Amino acid sequence: MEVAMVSAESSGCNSHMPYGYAAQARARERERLAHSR
Repeated sequence: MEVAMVSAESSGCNSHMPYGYAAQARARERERLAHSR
């Protein structure tokens, strides 16, 4: 089971980052822990 961590810092212009960028940091960071290749 994972810890209950809720967060939503975005209600105007906080997620101004281009779509896909918020999914490249964790996608590349997950390789350091799930390094299977």
